[PDB]
Amino acid sequence: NKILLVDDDRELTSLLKELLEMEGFNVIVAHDGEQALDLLDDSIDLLLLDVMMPKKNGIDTLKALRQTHQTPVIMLTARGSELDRVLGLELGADDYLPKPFNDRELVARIRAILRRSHWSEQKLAA
Ligand SMILES: [Mg+2]
Repeated sequence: NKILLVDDDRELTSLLKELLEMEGFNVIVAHDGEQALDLLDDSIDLLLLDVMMPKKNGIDTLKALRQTHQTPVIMLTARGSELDRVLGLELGADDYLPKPFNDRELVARIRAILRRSHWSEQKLAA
């Protein structure tokens, strides 16, 4: 499974890339919304997307990517109010996990959405 990490915090993306690779995932990193849209293609199984970023924020990235891709999206951001969470989900995100986050919960939420993608793939092939 291929994950596209989108966050301007280079310290967080390096830490998360290492954590997720250790959990068996293939991770590619984007540091803004424009780079994310450049790297988003059919090979991506899931996006981890931040909100507050320079050039193009996560909400605008989500709106743009949803015009062409149905790729699973988990918002992963310091914008964790109940409002922020509802907004993200309604704009097209599958899940919303505020920062600070628990490593194990992040990995389990990634695995839960990719398990649903696998169920859909099995059904589609049949
Ligand atoms: Mg942030």
